[PDB]
Amino acid sequence: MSQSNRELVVDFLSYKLSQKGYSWPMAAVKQALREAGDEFELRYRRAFSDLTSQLHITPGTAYQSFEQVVNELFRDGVNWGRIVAFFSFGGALCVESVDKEMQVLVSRIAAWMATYLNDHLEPWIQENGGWDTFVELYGNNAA
Amino acid sequence: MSQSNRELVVDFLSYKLSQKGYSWPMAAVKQALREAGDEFELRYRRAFSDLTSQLHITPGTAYQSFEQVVNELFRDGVNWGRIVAFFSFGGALCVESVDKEMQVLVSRIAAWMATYLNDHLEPWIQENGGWDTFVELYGNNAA
Repeated sequence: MSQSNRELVVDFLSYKLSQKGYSWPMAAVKQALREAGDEFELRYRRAFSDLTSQLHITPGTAYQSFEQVVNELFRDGVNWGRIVAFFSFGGALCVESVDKEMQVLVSRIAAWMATYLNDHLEPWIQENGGWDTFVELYGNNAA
Repeated sequence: MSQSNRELVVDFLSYKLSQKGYSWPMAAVKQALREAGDEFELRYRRAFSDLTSQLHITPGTAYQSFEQVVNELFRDGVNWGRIVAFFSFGGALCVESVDKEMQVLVSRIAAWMATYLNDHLEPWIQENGGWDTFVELYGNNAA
């Protein structure tokens, strides 16, 4: 419970943050869950479209919001099938969430740079031949 | 300027978001800048410690903050060496920024799950043999 489930989730969230190339018995238990993780996500290629847009992970949402949802999963009752789901869903949320929060951060910071150029540096950049000049110098290497 | 620098940054920010394995003439110009990007970051292994802690990318900072810094780079005046820097620095900021903003999001969401277990599911999970039971069933595959 304390540091057995905590350790489970961490593993599953990692493996799932792997699979779709991004950053990041017992050990037996972990693998066994991975497989059922894939076996379920495979069977349901509904692009998990449900949340691939809905919650998307509100920038600093509330656990009560999360809990409020999952409850629906488990409404009827509880079984293992319904549990891997919880897991599979958890990752799918962690994947979007990040992938969708990373692309924006990058954007934000991308703007910041492009701007700083067109505003301060294009003047000077232009007065000196331009990017053709750069490449004339810094091209091929330093040597 | 408009869609020439914009296109430059995007490329450099991408290549730099590559290098350190994460998500994501002219074409000549892009490569030439990449190299000088590496050649500079190589020469200065100061872990770019300067910002690997300072600005770290405040959760929703202000461009005026950014601009306020870079200005210091360019204070004395302007040259190409000082420009790749601006670029190199830009990426280094984009790398931390994300890498540091991703690890947290993951955390936040990791907690949420581990909790939901110890709170709602450990009761039921325990009453049924436990994770040893899971693996008894969902182990090896479905077949």
